[PDB]
Amino acid sequence: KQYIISEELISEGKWVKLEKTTYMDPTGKTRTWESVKRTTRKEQTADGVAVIPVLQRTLHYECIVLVKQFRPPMGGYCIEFPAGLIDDGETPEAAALRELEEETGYKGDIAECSPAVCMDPGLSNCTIHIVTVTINGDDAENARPKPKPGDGEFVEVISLPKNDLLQRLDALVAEEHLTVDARVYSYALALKHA
Amino acid sequence: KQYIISEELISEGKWVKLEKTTYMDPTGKTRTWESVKRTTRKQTADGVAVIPVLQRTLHYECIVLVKQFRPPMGGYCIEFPAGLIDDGETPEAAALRELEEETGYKGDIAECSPAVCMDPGLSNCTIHIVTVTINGDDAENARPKPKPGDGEFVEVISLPKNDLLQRLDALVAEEHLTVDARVYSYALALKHAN
Ligand SMILES: CCNC(=O)N1CCN(C(C)=O)CC1
Ligand SMILES: CCNC(=O)N1CCN(C(C)=O)CC1
Ligand SMILES: [Cl-]
Ligand SMILES: [Mg+2]
Ligand SMILES: [Mg+2]
Ligand SMILES: [Mg+2]
Ligand SMILES: [Mg+2]
Repeated sequence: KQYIISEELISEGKWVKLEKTTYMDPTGKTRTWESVKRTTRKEQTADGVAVIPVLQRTLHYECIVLVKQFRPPMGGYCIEFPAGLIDDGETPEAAALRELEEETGYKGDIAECSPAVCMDPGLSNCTIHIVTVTINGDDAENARPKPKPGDGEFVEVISLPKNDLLQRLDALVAEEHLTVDARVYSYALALKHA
Repeated sequence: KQYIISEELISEGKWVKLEKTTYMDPTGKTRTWESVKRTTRKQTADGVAVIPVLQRTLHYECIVLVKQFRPPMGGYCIEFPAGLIDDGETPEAAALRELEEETGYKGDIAECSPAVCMDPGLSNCTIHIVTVTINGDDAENARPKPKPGDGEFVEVISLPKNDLLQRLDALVAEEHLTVDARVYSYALALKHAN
């Protein structure tokens, strides 16, 4: 029933733009919406990837590998899945494994790859693939993992046991001002609810 | 180590603005970041998203989702019920209210997250994730009455919790739809648990 009629540029930065979207509502009436888009999406199936990295080690409980970084939009530190935009020509899988190694030092193995999923669909068209990766933490490659941050990236790695993830996130939030990401919280909630 | 120095308004709509954020990198180098904010926040967070667990005896437990045309996405999305928190509304009350408006179900609060970030590389947007159970055998939830506000148009899709990820994949394959990343993350962790 509903569809886009037009998209008028309001303001375009280097990285993000704002658009006035005109669409057809299901009663047959024309309405508008203010929409955010990135300027960086070419032929990628999504803007970015986020990596669910499952660290597996003999005689250890499985951990979820997370990263903490300062996020200027939020004006503070956030705890997130490792993530980055997909480079032109790059596969989501390749991007996931590259970002995971850049941000954490770990060399993972692909487990699964989601379809393109929407970040905040009332606000923006931004999409990611959520890529599940296992890390063989008994491999010597993953013994002394050193992040390779790119220019203007400072990332801290936080590995938390899967079997206690939500409580461990709560204890981090109780101890300093930081924000957990909604996807991480959602995943930690489901682990509890299961 | 890192912090905001200044914020420069680039463009302000009715519902969203774009800013250029100046911040101090941890080396002591000054850097810029294009950021989106909502103009509507006054609140613990911008919004709530509700995880609605529909419990009916002798049936599988379901998670109740909503499908809506999302103009920034140009298409239909499958999401947790959700909306912005009204000025002077608590997240809990926002959750029950949005759930009722979007689904017609009347639910009970189970737990409530802290404010969690939606896309912290892009925006300052935050929600509370609110877990709500729905007693689907109570008379008030027998024939659930959805109350769409002006120009909301919401389809309710209930999916079994114990097969959620495969059911969502199925919808994406048959119906050219975009699943929400928080939905998808929850579904993944239901599979990944234990
Ligand atoms: C017809 C439904 N109306 C809404 O819920 N709003 C949401 C805010 N929005 C934006 C971002 O431009 C305009 C309309
Ligand atoms: C060199 C470290 N900084 C970055 O990676 N960014 C992110 C993209 N961007 C935005 C949204 O404004 C500015 C540069
Ligand atoms: Cl529950
Ligand atoms: Mg990143
Ligand atoms: Mg990176
Ligand atoms: Mg809504
Ligand atoms: Mg509503």
